[PDB]
Order: sequence, then structure tokens, then C-alpha cells
Amino acid sequence: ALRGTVTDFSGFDGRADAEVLRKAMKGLGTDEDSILNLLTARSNAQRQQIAEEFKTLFGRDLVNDMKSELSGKFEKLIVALMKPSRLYDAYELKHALKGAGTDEKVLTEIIASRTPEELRAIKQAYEEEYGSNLEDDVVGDTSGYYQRMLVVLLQANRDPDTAIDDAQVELDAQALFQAGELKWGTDEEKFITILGTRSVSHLRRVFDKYMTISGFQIEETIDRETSGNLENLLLAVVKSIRSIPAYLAETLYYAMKGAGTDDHTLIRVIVSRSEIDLFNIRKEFRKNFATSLYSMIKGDTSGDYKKALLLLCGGEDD
Ligand SMILES: [Ca+2]
Ligand SMILES: [Ca+2]
Ligand SMILES: [Ca+2]
Ligand SMILES: [Ca+2]
Ligand SMILES: [Ca+2]
Repeated sequence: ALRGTVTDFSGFDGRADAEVLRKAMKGLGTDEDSILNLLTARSNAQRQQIAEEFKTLFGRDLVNDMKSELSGKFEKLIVALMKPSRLYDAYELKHALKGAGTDEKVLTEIIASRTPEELRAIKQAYEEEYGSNLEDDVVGDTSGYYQRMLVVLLQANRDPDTAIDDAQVELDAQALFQAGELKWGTDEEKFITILGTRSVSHLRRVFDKYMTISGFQIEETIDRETSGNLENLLLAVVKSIRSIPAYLAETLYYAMKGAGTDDHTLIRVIVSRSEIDLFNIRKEFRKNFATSLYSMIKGDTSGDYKKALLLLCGGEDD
């Protein structure tokens, strides 16, 4: 079902590749084309072996050399591509948090689209890497119901997917109805508990029944009822429950759609999902925005950046 765009190379020889990267960097200037062409053609696992061979062959650090050679968005793109899979999200998170300011958009985006299983792994990796607790870190950087919603999510405790209980679907839909529209003010607590812990197949049935019952889609009530970070967060959770590929295909679009471009987001989503479901994130992008992801990047990006990007994504028509 899920499908990425980048895969393992068939005739992979880590040693050969490491040499191609040395030549491409040795001497005056760089062959940014030889780098971008090689790296976006190997799975992330293979990129770790290549970086291994490079050290054992030349006693040099691949990532550090490139950090030295490449620049701007291309660097940032290659540097993110080199990051080990099990550590990238943890790396993006630790970076949204740190500093004086936080990037809630990253916290929301990562915490909402990632499955419980991935939330757990992301949690282990984060701790072993920066010697800190992810929760403790988020809690300390956020507040209000936004913080509570995140923490509920960080528990990666969401209920399991069993046969749907109708009476239970009705009870939950009616509960959300009374907690928002039929209430003077909002009972965010109920939204947080039901949205953050119920099983996926269940909540999907709850979204429909709630529409039937109120004439609204849960998304509109959320918008009518809430505001700020909690709003964006809850919209993010509802979207992912419906379809992560679609929710991510949507946040990518809004990164480019605007005049400029949010390269950070554009980079993060493509890289992070390249080997998970970037293929599906592609279909949902065409179906809902009429354009293929390809053509959209092709128009907003440039340089080797644009070249690497399009090769990771690929597929002109979607
Ligand atoms: Ca050089
Ligand atoms: Ca540089
Ligand atoms: Ca209300
Ligand atoms: Ca609003
Ligand atoms: Ca633009």
C-alpha cells in the first residue's frame, strides 16, 4: 500500500561510490552534479555504508567534507539526505524546540502525521542522541491545550483497530457535538481525549456520523470552535487520521503555493518520506491540486537543489 520513491541500489558497491565522491570533491571546486546524482540514487541505508567506506578509505568525514564543499539549499538538502532514517525526525524536532523560539509548525507536523510506532522510535532515538526526554522538552517549550494535545500524542497510546462499535461511534459523535457547537465555549478536553486516543478506523466513522448529526464536517467545527496552535494541531490530527499522504501532500503544497518557498518544509517532507510513502503523497497531490508534485517543485526550486529535489521526487505526471 505505502510506497516511497527512493529504493536500495541493485549493484551497490559502497567502496566504488565513496571514491566517486572523493574525486567529485578533490581539487578546486566541486562536481555538485556527481554528488547529487549519486546520493539521490541510493537508499538511506546505503548512504551510511558509503559514508563508512569513505572514512575507512580516506580517514575523512563525508558529511563534513560536503558541508565544506556545498552551500545553501543544496547543502541543506544533501545534509538532510545523509541523516540516518531513525534519527531525522528526532533531529528535526530537537531543532524546532531548541533556541529561544520554537517551530510549533514542525512539532505539529511531525507529531500529528507520525504513527504510534514511529512516535516511540522517534522518542528512543531522541533520548539516546541528545540525552534528553522529548516529552520533557516539548512540555517545557509549550503550554495550554496545545501542549496537552502533543503530550497525549507523544504517549503513542492510540487505541487499536478492532471491529467498529456503532453505539460507540454514535456516543463519540454526539459527545463532540455537545462539547463544541451545542456549548457556550468549548470543552477542549473532550476533543483532545477522543481525537488523541480513539482508534483510526473508529475515528473515521465518527467524522462521518458527526457530519450527519450536525451538518458540519469536524474540520469546520474545529475552525469555528478553536484558534491558534491548538486549531492547527487538531486540523493536522483530523487530516492525518483521514490520510497521512494527503495531509502531507497538502502541507507541501502550501510551502510552495506561496510566492516564495519554505525550503525547510519542502526539504523535510520529501527527505523524511522518500522511503515511506512519497509515492502516495504524490497521487494525492495531483488529485487535489491538479498539478503533479514534479512540475510544482520544478517551478519553485532551482540550481542543483532543484535537480536533486526532482530526482528524489521524480515522476512527471504526478
Ligand atoms: Ca574541492
Ligand atoms: Ca557551506
Ligand atoms: Ca462553542
Ligand atoms: Ca479559527
Ligand atoms: Ca511560490
